[PDB]
Amino acid sequence: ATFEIVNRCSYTVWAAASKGDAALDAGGRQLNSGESWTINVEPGTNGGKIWARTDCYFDDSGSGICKTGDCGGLLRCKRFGRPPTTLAEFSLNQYGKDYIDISNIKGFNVPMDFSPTTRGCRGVRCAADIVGQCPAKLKAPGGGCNDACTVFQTSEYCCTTGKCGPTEYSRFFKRLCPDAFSYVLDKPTTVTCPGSSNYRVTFCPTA
Repeated sequence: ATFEIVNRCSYTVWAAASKGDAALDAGGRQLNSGESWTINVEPGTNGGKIWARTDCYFDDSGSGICKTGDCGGLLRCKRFGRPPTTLAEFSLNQYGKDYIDISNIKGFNVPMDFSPTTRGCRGVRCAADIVGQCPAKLKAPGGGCNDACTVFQTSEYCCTTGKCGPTEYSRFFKRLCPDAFSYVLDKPTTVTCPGSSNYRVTFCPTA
């Protein structure tokens, strides 16, 4: 599938794309306000994610640090990023279908729309002002809203026993973005799309 990644924020984002053990396409790219990056993701890819990184500082070698979503200090990500990160998640061509979602399980940093380019399925969006409303204990330094698992590292929030339920903190995200995962065992908000589908991920969507 083709993904057009578009930054409509007033600020630069450093887009990232990975399946956890490898880059997708070039893995990362600086997108100043108004810029776009079109990537190819191999058909059949499972566990792919796209996210924004904010306030990055890179040297000539593409090494440095980002305030949110840092992936081992690299411009071109090969691994997933440090929370808080709003996540566009996808597995492609699993038995003839694509499966997409947005997740707040690793927190929220940038508002996001994740939409198919086809009429065959719907998009999802999480663009509420989660950072401005973020409870003090979840606030990430300088920007973003951490998930409770990141902050507290207990089974209640991280769902490590394999059994967990909603919490005051998951509900915070869920009420602001009902169509995004708010904890690991949230009722799925995954959208099923045709296998031929391409996508657009928009940071700071408007219309």
